[PDB]
Amino acid sequence: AQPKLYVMDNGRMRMDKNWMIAMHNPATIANPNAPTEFIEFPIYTVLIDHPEGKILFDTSCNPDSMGAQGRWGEATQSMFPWTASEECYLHNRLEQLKVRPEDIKFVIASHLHLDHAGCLEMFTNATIIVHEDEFSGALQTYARNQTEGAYIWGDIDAWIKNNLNWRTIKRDEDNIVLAEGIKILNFGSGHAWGMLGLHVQLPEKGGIILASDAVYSAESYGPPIKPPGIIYDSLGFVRSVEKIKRIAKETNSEVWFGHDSEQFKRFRKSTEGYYE
Amino acid sequence: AQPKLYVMDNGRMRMDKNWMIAMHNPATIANPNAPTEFIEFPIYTVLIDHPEGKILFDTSCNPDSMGAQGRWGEATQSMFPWTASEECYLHNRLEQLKVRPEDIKFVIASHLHLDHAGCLEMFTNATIIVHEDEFSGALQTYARNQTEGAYIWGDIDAWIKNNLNWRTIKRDEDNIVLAEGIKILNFGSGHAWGMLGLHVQLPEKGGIILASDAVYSAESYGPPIKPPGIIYDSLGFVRSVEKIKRIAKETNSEVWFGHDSEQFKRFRKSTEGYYE
Amino acid sequence: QPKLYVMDNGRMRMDKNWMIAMHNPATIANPNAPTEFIEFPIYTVLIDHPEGKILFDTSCNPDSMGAQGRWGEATQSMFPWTASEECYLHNRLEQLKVRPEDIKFVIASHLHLDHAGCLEMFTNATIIVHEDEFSGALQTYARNQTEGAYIWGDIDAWIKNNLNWRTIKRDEDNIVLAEGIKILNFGSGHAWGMLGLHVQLPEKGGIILASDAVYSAESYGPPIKPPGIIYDSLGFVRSVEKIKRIAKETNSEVWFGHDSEQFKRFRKSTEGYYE
Ligand SMILES: [Co+2]
Ligand SMILES: [Co+2]
Ligand SMILES: [Co+2]
Ligand SMILES: [Co+2]
Ligand SMILES: [Co+2]
Ligand SMILES: [Co+2]
Repeated sequence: AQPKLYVMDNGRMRMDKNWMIAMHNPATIANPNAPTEFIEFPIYTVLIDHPEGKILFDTSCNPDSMGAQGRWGEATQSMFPWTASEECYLHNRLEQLKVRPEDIKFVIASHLHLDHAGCLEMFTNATIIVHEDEFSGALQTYARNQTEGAYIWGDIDAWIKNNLNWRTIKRDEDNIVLAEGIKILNFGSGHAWGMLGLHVQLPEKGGIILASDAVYSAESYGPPIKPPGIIYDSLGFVRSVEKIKRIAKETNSEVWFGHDSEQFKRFRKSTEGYYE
Repeated sequence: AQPKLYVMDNGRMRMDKNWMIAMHNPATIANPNAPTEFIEFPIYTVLIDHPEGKILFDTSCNPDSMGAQGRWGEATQSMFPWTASEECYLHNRLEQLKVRPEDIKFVIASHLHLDHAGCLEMFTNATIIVHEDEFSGALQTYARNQTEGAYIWGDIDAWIKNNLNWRTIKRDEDNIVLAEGIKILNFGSGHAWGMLGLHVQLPEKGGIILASDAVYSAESYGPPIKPPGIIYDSLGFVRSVEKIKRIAKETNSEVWFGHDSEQFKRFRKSTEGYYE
Repeated sequence: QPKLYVMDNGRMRMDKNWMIAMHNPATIANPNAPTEFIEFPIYTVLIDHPEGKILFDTSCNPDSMGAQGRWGEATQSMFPWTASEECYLHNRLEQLKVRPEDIKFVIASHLHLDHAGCLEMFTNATIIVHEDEFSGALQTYARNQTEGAYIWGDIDAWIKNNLNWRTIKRDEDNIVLAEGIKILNFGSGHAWGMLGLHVQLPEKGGIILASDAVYSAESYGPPIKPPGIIYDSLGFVRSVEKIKRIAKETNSEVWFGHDSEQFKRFRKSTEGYYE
């Protein structure tokens, strides 16, 4: 048995382009009221069907995110609307691959934002792997009863109700081997409090770095590096992009970005196949 | 549950181009000794993982075909050499999809030539679907202990020893529905004594006709139609190509040829995915 | 100016080794050395200050003990809390004619069962806690841990009651809350993040509320004697040294977390207050 890697399409989000690429079109004396753009980008997840056990990188958005009775706050829904047909929901993408959520051994939470941790609550047999400081930060938003923003109260509530098995990656812990050719990369603070990536070595495809929101897009990645409009730790963000570039070169790996529309079009998706 | 169709690469064969396209390069006064060429073409099989049960179309060549102790006769090996790495063997292609031979419900033997019926002996639980006249003709070769040619004595011997569950399609029987969107096409005599094809209707991809050796290649298909060298029933061969064209037009189906190098290159193979 | 009250919130018992590590080691003459089950006070301190009332610690929740109690049964068997109704914090404050709604700041020295038990009462105050203590306690909650020093049911109630939190940052110290009231950040030691309070009273002078940064006079020494089970042993020692330094530089008295003999000497809220 050999691994197969799947890219699952979990719909699309839109938002002010400045969130993705800070100051992408600044006002000038000639164009003082420069309008921004409302860009569309993909939300996706990666399943590695590995002989040692199934590994899921990220979990997309909860199906109960949007709408008047949705878990996401109304301002959040207005600034980051998520559009997804039933087929796009992670539970349906998995069902079409005949993969039971009960058979997922590990889930890597790159971070705990609304569009990456939305379906953690499905995976009650998995070890949920997360950066310790990201876990702390998200839990504080919950304890403070925050109803708006990128950390979703109702999602966190469900994680606790469902008694998930958590494994926290310590801030000083890196290059954590989970299975043959599967290694967690600890990027630390930058985009959020604590970012994790994944390096996957496939027999045929070779090396892949799942960067998630440590690098939103090829435009972010550069050079030159272009940071996002809201950033927790700007210096850490730059260091993390530099680290990813270094690992990519040393290991001859492709870097898969968090939300790059053009790159995502190129992926073979789970409705067509997989990477071996 | 939805069907997934897989194209499995079972290696390459070479042979005189005149076998594929009769009289492709006739001698002339200026070129009286016109040399032929030794072309290479693919051997492949198709698995339809259908919710009603797995269906296999053709079975490629037996792994014990070639070599001094192989089942194929010496002269046959010299004229139709098959080259295949271990990974190309059908049992290995199926195992990499986690499909056991015992899981196959139907095998369609398009005909009983060495490169389509080579692995029937693996499928001891399946119903083996074959044209009655093709079955009769192959069995007579066996009874005559024929050691050379396209019908392999050792393969046939193994089918009998393994007591396969044959269903013969009668010469006047056509359009045999096996499962939702899976229909057997009876082309009758032409390339061989009795040729079967399959029409597959997939939700997304639409209609596919699996022609096997009723149409070797796009060059065979034309227009103009170009018949193969060595042909059992030349009138039936033409009738069958015209039947395939008619069905393809009426159902808006793509025709997948038996041995077309360029078409085969375009297929998504089982190492990369499937058609839905 | 301000009045300071010491409120008696009952008594707890536990293995002495929890308080003083290796207090009575086995020897060849005494290979099966027995320990003892010591008793100590749980208490809280109210400072009635003109700029707003400040409460240091909150004792145990009235619903802690019993078959239906919030504390886990192993926890109740190892750290049993005994308290009459009049010992409950809500009753101690009622006797002082202080409304819980009138507490401006509550200082959570840390989030252990016997200090954070009644945070949920104070839905109008700012609850002040070390950021790393808050994080740690919240992780135990998210993991649904029902035994130990961090009480799942208490935490559940802080969240359900929508308390107003102010986290003291890891590198933040000497935080003036009011004239003569300063938060002392001791950091990691006994727990993930310990806070103390320096109180300057007009007549009594300086008081340092150490809570569990220093359990007792025997802990404080010299020589310093650390507790059994300790988060950060180096930090624990550094914090005791810090307290000794501040006490000497400010001429302040150090009030320990759980010292039976010291607690007996305090003027209790039922008799009067400090000025
Ligand atoms: Co993000
Ligand atoms: Co994102
Ligand atoms: Co043939
Ligand atoms: Co053939
Ligand atoms: Co304590
Ligand atoms: Co204590």
